Amino acid sequence: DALGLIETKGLVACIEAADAMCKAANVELIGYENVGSGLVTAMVKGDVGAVKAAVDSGVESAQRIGEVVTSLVIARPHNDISKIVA
Amino acid sequence: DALGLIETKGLVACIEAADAMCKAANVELIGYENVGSGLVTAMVKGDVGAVKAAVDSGVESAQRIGEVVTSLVIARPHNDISKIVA
Amino acid sequence: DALGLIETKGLVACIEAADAMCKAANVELIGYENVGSGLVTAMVKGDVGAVKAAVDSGVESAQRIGEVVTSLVIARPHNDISKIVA
Amino acid sequence: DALGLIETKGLVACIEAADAMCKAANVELIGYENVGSGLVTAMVKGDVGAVKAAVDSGVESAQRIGEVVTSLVIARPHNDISKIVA
Amino acid sequence: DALGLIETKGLVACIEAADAMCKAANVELIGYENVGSGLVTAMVKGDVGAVKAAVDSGVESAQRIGEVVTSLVIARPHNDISKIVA
Amino acid sequence: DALGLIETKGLVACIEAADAMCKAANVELIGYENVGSGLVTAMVKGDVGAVKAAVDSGVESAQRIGEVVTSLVIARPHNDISKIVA
Repeated sequence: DALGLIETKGLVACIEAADAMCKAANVELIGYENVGSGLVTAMVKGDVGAVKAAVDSGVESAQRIGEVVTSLVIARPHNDISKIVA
Repeated sequence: DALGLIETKGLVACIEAADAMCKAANVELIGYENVGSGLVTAMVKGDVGAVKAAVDSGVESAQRIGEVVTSLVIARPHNDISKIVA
Repeated sequence: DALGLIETKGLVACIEAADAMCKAANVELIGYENVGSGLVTAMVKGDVGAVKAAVDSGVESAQRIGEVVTSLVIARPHNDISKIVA
Repeated sequence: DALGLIETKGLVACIEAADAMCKAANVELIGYENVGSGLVTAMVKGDVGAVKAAVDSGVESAQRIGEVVTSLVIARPHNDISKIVA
Repeated sequence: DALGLIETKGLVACIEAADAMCKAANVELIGYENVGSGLVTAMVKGDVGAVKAAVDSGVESAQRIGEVVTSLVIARPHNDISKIVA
Repeated sequence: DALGLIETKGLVACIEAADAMCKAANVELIGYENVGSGLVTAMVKGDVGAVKAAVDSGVESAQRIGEVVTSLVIARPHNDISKIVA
């Protein structure tokens, strides 16, 4: 299924992204990951409409308190991707 | 129960955030976490009034000596969140 | 076989690079790797034409949403290299 | 017992902080910790007067050769804190 | 035997350094190592003429695509060094 | 015995520091350590005159090719220190 990602400067603004994502639509939180430099990513999985909706709300609410760096929906990640994230 | 987060540049200013949080109201300290770039987060759990009060005081005193980057209260984190933090 | 690499600032823009690479031609995703400072690299392996094509498309689409820092095709990495990456 | 912390840019200036702290008064060195971005913290434990004295001297001498970012004395850390550091 | 080192911003430009080093003369690739901040180092071992030649070529080609930060040849590293790198 | 430290931006300039230290006087290389942000430290142990001499030469030669951030000789580190480094 689809993949929603919000990447932030700082963990707290990511936790908010994550929280607001899971509340806003039927997505399961996969995890987070940071790549140094303050960059932290929250990743969720769901149907594409559900994921699209989480990321919209995730970004709205994380931006409210912090910096959203990038957000993305991949409606059907190559299988190779889906292996690597989960 | 609710979740209080204070993210700082540097560990020392975080340790102060944490200390002042636990003193200021009935919250238990979950842990800290850094995501590189000097960004360190202190996280506590309690009732929402108790958590709201810790963060107010946590931020007051960490700022006294260092840089508070983000603070947040989530009164009821999606269950998925509560799994990830603890 | 050949080696395609796209290095980005931030994980999300890398995940897109990776996704678009594997879709665009017959390459298998080896992995990713970050070296701090927000720098994350996606690496794939395939025939040189297939790899060249992934990287072209990987870069097109990662840039769409984020910053592509370096991209490279090594058509035949020294064997020592191929040992290190995989 | 009390807690003394000196956070520096760079390890060497921290090692000096630490050395000068333990020489200057009756404190035991707990450890150090870095949170990326060059930020390294030296932490000691002792009575509040002993700890206050180490940090004064720790800071004097680390600054001599490097950058002291934060210093702090917590005379009685919440028990939760004392669990986290040690 | 001697030691050749090329340090880069970013992994990809390092992988090129490495590849071009091993192709250009009779050296075996020891490994790479990053120290955060985007800084990644490729290290090879060989006779001093062979190593000198790799680094010349390693630097030429890594610079072609990325940033070479430092390069070095140590014709006979103190034994202590040779222990630490390998 | 005494402690000599040279901290550099980048590993390569550190390796040179280290090499030139061990050549220049009777010191044993303890190790290196990085604290992110490109900051890498080389640490040696010897008599104070031997250590003083290494660091002088270590710094001369590392600076030749890179950036020496801090250098230090501690002629007799508090015992607590000597425990932590080794």
